[PDB]
Amino acid sequence: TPAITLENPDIKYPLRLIDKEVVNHDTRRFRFALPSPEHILGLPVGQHIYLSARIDGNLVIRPYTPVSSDDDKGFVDLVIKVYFKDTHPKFPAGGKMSQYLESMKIGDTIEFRGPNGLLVYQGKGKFAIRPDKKSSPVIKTVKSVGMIAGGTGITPMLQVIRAIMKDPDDHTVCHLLFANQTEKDILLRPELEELRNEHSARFKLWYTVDRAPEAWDYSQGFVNEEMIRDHLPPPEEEPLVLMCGPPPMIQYACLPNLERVGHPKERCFAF
Ligand SMILES: Cc1cc2nc3c(=O)[nH]c(=O)nc-3n(C[C@H](O)[C@H](O)[C@H](O)COP(=O)(O)OP(=O)(O)OC[C@H]3O[C@@H](n4cnc5c(N)ncnc54)[C@H](O)[C@@H]3O)c2cc1C
Ligand SMILES: NC(=O)c1ccc[n+]([C@@H]2O[C@H](COP(=O)([O-])OP(=O)(O)OC[C@H]3O[C@@H](n4cnc5c(N)ncnc54)[C@H](O)[C@@H]3O)[C@@H](O)[C@H]2O)c1
Repeated sequence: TPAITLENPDIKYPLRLIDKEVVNHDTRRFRFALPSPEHILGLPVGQHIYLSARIDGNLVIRPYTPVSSDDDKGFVDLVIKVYFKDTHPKFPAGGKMSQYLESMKIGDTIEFRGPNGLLVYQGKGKFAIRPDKKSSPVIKTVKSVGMIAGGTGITPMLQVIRAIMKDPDDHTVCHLLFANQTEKDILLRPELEELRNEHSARFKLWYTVDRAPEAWDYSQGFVNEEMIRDHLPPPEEEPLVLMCGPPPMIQYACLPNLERVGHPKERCFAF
């Protein structure tokens, strides 16, 4: 068995940045080396890590959700949106940690800790979900999972999707509804469409964008009732519905429409 990196969630492990790849205009994949090429991160599927640093004199701690897995020896991949300064009128300073990360050079290090999170995917449709941080996991096994992601909210979904597709005996069907501001904002589109091409029986894919291009074959606007009805499994099939995105997407676009369609709160989970 491979050596684990994250052995205690309170210990800080400095990892070195070894690669960075542009995902799109504001998003990148950051690859960090584990302590040896034979190490694994130690990451139950669905959990996240925290990065921390002193930035401009203040402690800054932020969670990020690896898109890699414990099958990936020697590295961890994060997919992170950079919030640039002098860009958005409401946030002229931009984002602290994301800009710090964008400024890192290959070879620089930052401290990781984890893993954390209330959901663990245990394979073959089986989810272990704690009601909160002080309770025991409730083990819920389903035949299908609805996934509603907005922007970088794609990251926990991709962890779960990849874990499922890797196991040919995992027959769980994932239905992803992925919302972004524009077509160019769709993160990891090639990766997602390769998954669709290779696993269409287990992976259903739909997009919505705030603003649609001329020739568009998907949906437009915030997540609405029609998209949930048409692009997630019906409530009669008792799927789990996983959500991840901006808090108002969850509060105003997801929850009320899940209610309208008939997905009970018990079947729903927000990362
Ligand atoms: C459990 C969990 C897991 C997460 N995993 C991921 C992940 O895998 N990948 C990821 O990218 N994020 C993830 N996030 C978000 C992440 O933790 C940070 O909140 C994010 O990176 C911003 O932090 P910051 O320090 O750069 O910005 P902050 O300084 O804390 O805040 C800036 C905020 O103002 C807004 N803002 C600032 N500048 C702009 C701009 N130019 N345009 C638009 N809005 C702007 C944004 O809302 C931004 O969050 C996750 C959040 C949670 C709770
Ligand atoms: N809790 C987690 O595990 C986790 C993991 C990754 C990301 N996230 C969160 O996901 C968000 C990603 O932000 P982003 O900058 O990439 O998103 P974004 O601003 O680019 O918005 C993406 C989509 O979210 C929806 N949305 C945004 N504002 C909305 C509103 N007021 N009402 C209804 N829908 C709205 C839209 O469909 C939009 O296209 C962040 O808030 C981040 O913290 C959470």
